[PDB]
Amino acid sequence: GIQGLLQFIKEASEPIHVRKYKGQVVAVDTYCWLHKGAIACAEKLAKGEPTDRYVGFCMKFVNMLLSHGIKPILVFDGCTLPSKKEVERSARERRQANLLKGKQLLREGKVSEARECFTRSINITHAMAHKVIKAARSQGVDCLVAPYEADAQLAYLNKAGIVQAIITEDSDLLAFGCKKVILKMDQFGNGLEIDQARLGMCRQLGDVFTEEKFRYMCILSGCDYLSSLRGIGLAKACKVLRLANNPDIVKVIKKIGHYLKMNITVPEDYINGFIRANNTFLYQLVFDPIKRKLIPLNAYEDDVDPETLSYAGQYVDDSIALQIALGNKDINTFEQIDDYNPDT
DNA sequence: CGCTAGTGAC
DNA sequence: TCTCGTCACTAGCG
Ligand SMILES: [Ca+2]
Ligand SMILES: [Mn+2]
Ligand SMILES: [Mn+2]
Ligand SMILES: [Mn+2]
Ligand SMILES: [Mn+2]
Repeated sequence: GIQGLLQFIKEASEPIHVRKYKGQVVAVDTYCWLHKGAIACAEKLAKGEPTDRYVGFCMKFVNMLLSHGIKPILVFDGCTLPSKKEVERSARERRQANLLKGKQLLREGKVSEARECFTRSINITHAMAHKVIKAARSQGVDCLVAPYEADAQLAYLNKAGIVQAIITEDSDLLAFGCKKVILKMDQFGNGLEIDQARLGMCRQLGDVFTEEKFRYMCILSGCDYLSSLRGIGLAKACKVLRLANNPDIVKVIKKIGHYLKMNITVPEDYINGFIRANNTFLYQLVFDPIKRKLIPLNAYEDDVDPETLSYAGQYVDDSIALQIALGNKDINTFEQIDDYNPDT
């Protein structure tokens, strides 16, 4: 998520209701509803007890969307990006640490305070996601597991004209160049739509309303793919790009301290990190549901060597990616767990 | 004065 | 998804 991007571009925000997209197709970032659902039953989950509160929690929103004549497409995360591997394992070890410190020191030492480190160690496994997938398919709702980060898949679905809007709580979707994003949506169906075309309504934004410059801004302000520089946020980065006239972004990144009148020394690794972050936002591997193949988010431009974009995802055979997308193949063990076929 | 980053609570 | 988010504070930079 981008730090307070929603508040920054408020002028481009529009309070709507889901009824706006009646008789239309909308993709859904199911991970948000999954995470929000894994709270009211977090205890029973971490104890090792079969609970399905999060399932009904997601199906609440699903049936809510169905009640307004909308066709939802639930999208899930798949293989972890090669760049976010170490972060994943780190957060994993942190959750293991909380789980370890919340089993003996809080169950015998401070019994009255056990659900402290017992609720801060939650992980959305593929098993839970699949448990949601079954219940969703049982209602005739289409499901699609992304080959990697669901963000890029949703972005594709929106940019390909397959879906009209993207329902999420993650601010990263805006940086991917989505045309329609519905945030902060409650159980009743009231959310905030951000149309890309209306990005020009933001006076504070300046001439940073183009997809490329907006992307550069989101990356420079800090994101999952790259951490922000010290004393750098949305305003200062936006100012950097707004006061920039150079076609080449690299030189601007080098002169960032010169544009902001700040004593900032640019790290050599930060440049490459920026290049990789941008190439990840641009050419992250997604799954085409129509042509049934594994393609990047956008078409490769002239200034990019596709054989160097390993961090943005690695290619697999179309049949394998097809079995991943359907949810039939386990992400970890790479074996078939289901025999679901969309043509039968 | 504004921005950034870090703290405190639901 | 660096509580998950929200906002007031606020310290501290420039
Ligand atoms: Ca300019
Ligand atoms: Mn993120
Ligand atoms: Mn894979
Ligand atoms: Mn995501
Ligand atoms: Mn994201």
